[PDB]
Amino acid sequence: SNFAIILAAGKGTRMKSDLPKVLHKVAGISMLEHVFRSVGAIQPEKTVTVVGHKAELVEEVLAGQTEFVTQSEQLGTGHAVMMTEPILEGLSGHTLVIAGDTPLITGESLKNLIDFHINHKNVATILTAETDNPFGYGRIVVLRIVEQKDATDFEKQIKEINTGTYVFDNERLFEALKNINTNNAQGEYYITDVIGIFRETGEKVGAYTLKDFDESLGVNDRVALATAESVMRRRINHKHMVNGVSFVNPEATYIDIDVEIAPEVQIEANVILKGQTKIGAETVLTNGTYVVDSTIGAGAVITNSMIEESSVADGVTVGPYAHIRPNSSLGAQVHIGNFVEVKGSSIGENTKAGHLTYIGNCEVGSNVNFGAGTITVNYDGKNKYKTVIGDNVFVGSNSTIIAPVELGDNSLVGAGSTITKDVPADAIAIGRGRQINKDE
Amino acid sequence: SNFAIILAAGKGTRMKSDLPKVLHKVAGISMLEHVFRSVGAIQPEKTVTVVGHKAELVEEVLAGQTEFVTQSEQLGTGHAVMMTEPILEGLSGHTLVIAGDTPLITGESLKNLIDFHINHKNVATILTAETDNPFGYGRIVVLRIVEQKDATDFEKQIKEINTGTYVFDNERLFEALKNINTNNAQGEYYITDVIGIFRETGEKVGAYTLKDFDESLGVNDRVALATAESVMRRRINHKHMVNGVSFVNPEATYIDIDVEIAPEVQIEANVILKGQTKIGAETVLTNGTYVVDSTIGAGAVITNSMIEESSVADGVTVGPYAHIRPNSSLGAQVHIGNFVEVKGSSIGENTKAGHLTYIGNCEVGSNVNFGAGTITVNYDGKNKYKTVIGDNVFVGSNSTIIAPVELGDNSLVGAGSTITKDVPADAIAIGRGRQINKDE
Amino acid sequence: SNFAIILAAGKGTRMKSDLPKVLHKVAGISMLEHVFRSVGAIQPEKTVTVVGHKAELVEEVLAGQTEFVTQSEQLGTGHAVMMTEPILEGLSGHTLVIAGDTPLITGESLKNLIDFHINHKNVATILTAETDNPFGYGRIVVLRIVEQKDATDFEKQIKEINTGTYVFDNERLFEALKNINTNNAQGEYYITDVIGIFRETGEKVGAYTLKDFDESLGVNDRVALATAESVMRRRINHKHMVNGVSFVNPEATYIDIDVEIAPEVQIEANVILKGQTKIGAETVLTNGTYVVDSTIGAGAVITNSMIEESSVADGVTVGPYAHIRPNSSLGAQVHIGNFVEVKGSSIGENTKAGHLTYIGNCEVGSNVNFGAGTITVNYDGKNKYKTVIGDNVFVGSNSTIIAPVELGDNSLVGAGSTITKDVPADAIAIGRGRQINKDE
Ligand SMILES: [Ca+2]
Ligand SMILES: [Ca+2]
Ligand SMILES: [Ca+2]
Ligand SMILES: [Ca+2]
Repeated sequence: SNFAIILAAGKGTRMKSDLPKVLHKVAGISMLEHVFRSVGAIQPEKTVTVVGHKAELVEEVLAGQTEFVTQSEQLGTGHAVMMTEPILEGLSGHTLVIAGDTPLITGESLKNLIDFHINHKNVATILTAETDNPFGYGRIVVLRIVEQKDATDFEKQIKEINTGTYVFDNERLFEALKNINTNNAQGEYYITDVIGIFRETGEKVGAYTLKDFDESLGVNDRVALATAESVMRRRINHKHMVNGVSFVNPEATYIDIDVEIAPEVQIEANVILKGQTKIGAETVLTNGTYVVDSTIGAGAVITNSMIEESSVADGVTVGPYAHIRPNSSLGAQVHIGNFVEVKGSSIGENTKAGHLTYIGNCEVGSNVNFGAGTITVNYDGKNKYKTVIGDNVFVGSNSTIIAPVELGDNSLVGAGSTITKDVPADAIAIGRGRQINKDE
Repeated sequence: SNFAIILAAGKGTRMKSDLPKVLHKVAGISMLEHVFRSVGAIQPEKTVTVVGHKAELVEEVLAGQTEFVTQSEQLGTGHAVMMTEPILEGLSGHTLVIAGDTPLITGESLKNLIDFHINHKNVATILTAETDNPFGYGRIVVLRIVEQKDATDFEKQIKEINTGTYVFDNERLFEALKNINTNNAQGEYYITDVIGIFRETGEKVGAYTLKDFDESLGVNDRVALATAESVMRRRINHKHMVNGVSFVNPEATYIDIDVEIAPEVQIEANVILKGQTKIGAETVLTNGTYVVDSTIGAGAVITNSMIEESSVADGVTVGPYAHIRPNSSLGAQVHIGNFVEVKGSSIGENTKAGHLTYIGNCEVGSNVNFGAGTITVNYDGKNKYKTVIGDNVFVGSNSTIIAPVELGDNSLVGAGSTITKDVPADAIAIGRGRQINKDE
Repeated sequence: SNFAIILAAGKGTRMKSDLPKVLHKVAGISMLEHVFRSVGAIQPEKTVTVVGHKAELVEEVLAGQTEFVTQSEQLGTGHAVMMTEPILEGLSGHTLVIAGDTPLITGESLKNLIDFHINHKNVATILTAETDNPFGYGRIVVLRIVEQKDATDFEKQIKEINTGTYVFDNERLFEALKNINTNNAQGEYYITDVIGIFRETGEKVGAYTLKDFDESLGVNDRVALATAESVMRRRINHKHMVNGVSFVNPEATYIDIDVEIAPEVQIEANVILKGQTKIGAETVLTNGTYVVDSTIGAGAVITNSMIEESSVADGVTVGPYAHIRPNSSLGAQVHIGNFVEVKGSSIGENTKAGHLTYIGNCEVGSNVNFGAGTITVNYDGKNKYKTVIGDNVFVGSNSTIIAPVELGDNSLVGAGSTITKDVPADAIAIGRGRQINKDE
C-alpha cells in the first residue's frame, strides 16, 4: 500500500567533493540514512533508491534494506523516477518520492503527508512550506507549481513553496511519466511535469504544508550542510534534555544520533560523543571530553579526555588530558589521571595510574598503583608482547617495565627501575644505580 | 514594610532528578540562591521559604539568612503560602510571593514591581509579561486571571500572561486564603484564587508588565534549565564586557556568577571560570582554560590549562596542557609548560618546569630549573612525604627525586638520576649508570 | 578621482584600554586594517588617516601604504578632517570620509556608495541604514540629519539612520569646513555640520542605504567589539564553506581573516587557526586544535593539538594533546602522538614519536622510532646544544639523550638508557643498571 522512491543521484557540484553528495554525514550518519529512517515511518512495502555516480560506493555501505537502481545518464528527476519503473510499474497504492538530500524531514511529517494525501483522495500531493523569501523556489498556486523564471510579477509573491517531496497514486504516476517522456520534444523531464499533466486531465492535486520551514532544507553546498548539522544537533540535544540530561550549552555540544545517555548525566559544553557510545547514570562529562564507540558506566567523571572503543566501569575517574585508546577496559573505581595513555589493556578495579604513564598491551590486576612516569614497553620494532601485572602490585615512579614480563601479586618495583625479568609474588625488584654526591 | 515568600516545594517531576528542583545550578549557584539575591533588592524585613521534599537538604546549604517552613502535604500554592501564616499573620506592609524556580528575574524588576504596587495603592499586583504564544499560561483580562482551559475562544488571544510572581497587602492576603480554604469545597487551593476573591470584593488589582519576557522563565525541565544558563551566561558576560574584558565569543565562554575579572583581561572562547575565582589585569586566558576557586594575577598567560584551588602570581605563564592541582602557589614569573602537573606545592619566583614533570608536596625555591621528565615521588603506599628544593637548583631531565629529601641552594642533579639522599648546597648529585656501546 | 579620509583619533573611553581604540583586533587584524582593506576597493588616489593619542603606535605597525596626520587637540570630526586640508585642499574628485571603528563595512558597499554618489551628481552622500530602534542615532529626513536631542516628537520615528560614513565633492568639502570653523562661534565642529551648510546653499545631498544594518556597526566598547568578531567570524566561515570546507559548527570555529584553507578540509567545532596559516586538501582538524603561523599539508589529521610557526607535510598525524613549537618541520607521514613536545627540530619522513616525549633542537632522520618517555636534553643552564639522529634509529622507551651527541644510522638505544657519547652506525648503546629481585 505505501511505496517509497529515494532520489540519490549525484549532480551536487556546489559541494566541491568527490564523495556522492548524500554520503556527507550529519550527526554521525549520511544524509541518505537520515532519509531512510524518516521513510521507514510510512512503513513502505517497497523502497527504491536511484543512485548514479559512484553508485557502488553508496551501496558499499548503506545497502541491504533497500532496492537500488542506477542511472548512467542524468536527464532530470522525471528520468530518475522513471528508472524505478521496472519495479513499481502496475502496483496500486501510494508512492512517496523524496530526495536523499533533505535529511531534516521527520517520519512524523512524512506520515502527516500521506494521511493528508488519503484524506483528500488526491492523485498527487506536494509537500510544501511557507517562507518570507520564496526567491528561487517553485511557487504553489492547488493548480500548478510555477517556477521562479516562469513566474508572473504577481506569482513571485506566493509565500508557499515546493519542497520537492511528493506523494502520487502509483498507477497514474508511471502513466504520466511514460507519456511526457515520449511527447516531451526534449531530453530531460522533471517530476514536477507530472503535476502539469494532472492539471490538464483535471485530476486532484493536494498540498500538505509543513509547520516548520527549516525541516524542508535541501543540502546543496557545505553552508546548508552546516545548517543541517545545527538543526539535527538541537533536535538530538533537546530529546536528551527532556530525558533528564543536563547541558551547560546544548548549542555547543556534539552528540551523534545513536548515542545513548542515561537520565541525570551532566554534560558541560564542547563535549563530543560519537558512534555507538553509551553513558551511564549520573556520569559527569567535562569540557573537551571526546568519546567514540565506547561504553561509560554510572557515577563516572570524565574530565577533558579522549576515549575510543573502550569500556569504562562505574565510578571511574579519567583526566584531565588522558587518552584511553582502542580495546581497553577500566574496572570499577579505577583512576586514570593527567597525561596517561592506556592502550589495549584491561585494568582491574581500584587500580590507579595518576600521572605521565603509558600502559599498553597489559593485563593489570586490582588495587595496583602506577607511580608517576611509569612506561610499559612492548614493542621491539616488528613484534609486540604482553605484560601481566598481578593484584596489589606497586610500580614505583619512573620505572620501565619491558615485556614480555610478569609481576606477581603484591610485588613491588623501586622507582627509577628497569624491569626485564619476571618479578615473583611479594618480591621487590630494583634496577637503579646508586647516588653519588660531590661537594662544591 | 516589605516581606517576601519564596515557594520552593518539590513537585518538579519533569526534571527527572532526585535533587529538589530549586537546587539545580545555573552559572555556579542554585536557582534558589539567584532568587534570594533578587529578593534582597526589595530589602524585605522578613523572608520565608516554603520547602518540602528533602527539606533539610535545601536547608543543609543555602540556610542562615532566611526562615524555613515545611509542608509535608502538597495542596497547591495557596496551601504553601498558608504555611507561612504562623510568621506573617497580622503584620502590615507589602508581601512578595515568588517561586524558587524563576532565577532570571532581577532585583531591578522586583523593585519596579513594588513601586508600581504602591503607586496604585493596589491590594494585589500580578507580575506579568507579553508573549506571542500565550498557550498554556494564565491570561490577564485588571479583572481576572483566566486559565488556558477556562479560557473563552476570545480570551485565548490575550498576549499578556501571568508570571506567577505577586505582591499582596499582607493583611488581606492571609484573610482571603483563610477564607477560601474553609469554603473551598476542595482540598488544594491556588494562590491565584486570592485574585479571584479581590475581584468579588471589588478590591484593586494591578499588574506590572516586564519589559523582557524571557526574564519570567520558570524552570520545570532541563530544556528550560539550559535556557536559564544561556540567559544568565549572556548577562554575566555582558557586564564583564562593559567593564573592559574582551571576549572572542561571549556566547561560548562559561563564567560563574561570582567570578571577578579585572579590566583589560582577554578571554578566548571556551574558557571556564568557576567558584571564587579572580583574574588580574591584562591576563590572557586561552581556549580550553579551566579555572576553579583560584586567584590569577596580572600579566599572566594561561594556555589551555586546568587550575584548581591555587594561587598564581603576576606574569606567570602556564600551558598548554598543564594541570595545577589544589593548594599550589606559583610565584611571580614562574613558567609551567606542557604536560606538567603541580600538586600541593609552593613554587618560588622565576622557577621553570617546562615539560612532562610532576611536582607534588614540594616547597621549591626561586630560579629553580626542572628539566623535562623530572618526577617527584612522595608516596609510599600509605604515607606521604615532603621535599625541599632550594634556590637556584638545577634538576636534570628525567630525574627521580624520592622524598623525604632536600636539595640545597645552587646544587645540581645530573640527568637520569635517582635521588634518595639529601644533596648539600653547591654539590652535584649523580645516580645514573654508564653507557656502553657495541659495534654491529 | 577618488580620495579617502580615515578618522582614527582616540576618545574611546568606553573601551577601558590604554591601546588606541582602532588597534583592537577582530579576526586577527586591527579594526583599522579591516577599514583600509575595504577602502582599497574604491582605489583611492590618496588616503589619509587622522590619528591622535599614541599616534606613533598606530603608525608603528600598520604604516607604509597611507599618509598620516596628527591632531594634538580633539575638537570633533570636522576638526579631524580639517587636519587633512594640507593634502587634499584644491584637488577635484570624490572624497570618502570613514571612521576607523566601523570594521564590518565591505568594499562592495563603499563602491555602491560612490556609484550612487556619482549617479545622482550629489555634492554629498550620507551612507545610511534602517533599524527598528533608531534611538540615539542621527535621523535622516534628503534634507537634514536630525540628532536625537534636536529631534521632534515626530522625527524620533525615522527608521533610517546616519552611519557616519560620507562621500563629499572634495572642493566643496574643505570650503564648508573652512567656513563653519571661523563663523562657528564654538570650538568644536562636527562633519555633519557640512551637511547643514549644503542645506543652506541648496546643494544636492543624497543618501545610500545599506541592505544590512549590522555592517554599519561602530565599535565603542567591548560588547560591540565581540559583536564585530561574531559577524566577521560568520563572514569568514561562510566563504570557506562555499569554497568546499566542511564545518561541524561554523558559529564556534575561530579562523583569522588571512588563513588559507583548501577545499575538502574538515573542521570540527572549536578549532582555532591564526595568522599566516595554511591548510592542505582533505586535512582533518579536530576539536581543540590550535594552529598559528603554520603550514599543514594535505591528508593530515591534527587531533586536539597546538602547532606554532612550523611546517607539517602531507599525511602527518598529530595528537591528541601534542605541542609542536616554533621552527619545527614534520616530514611526510610522520606521527606525533599524545603528550609529545617537538621544539625547533626537523623530523624526517615516517618517523614516529607516539608518547610522552620531548624532542628539542634535533635534526632527526627518516624512519626513526622514539619509544614512550624519551627525553632529549640540550640545555645546560646558559647554553643550548644540537643532536643528530640518523635514519632508522630506534630510541628505546624512557631514554635520555644528552646533547651534544649523535646517533648513527640504524643504531639502537636500549630502554632506560642515558646517552652521553656518540653512538656509531649499527651500534647498540646501553646505559641502564641491572635488576635485582628480593624474595619476600
Ligand atoms: Ca588475580
Ligand atoms: Ca631560601
Ligand atoms: Ca641521512
Ligand atoms: Ca621518564
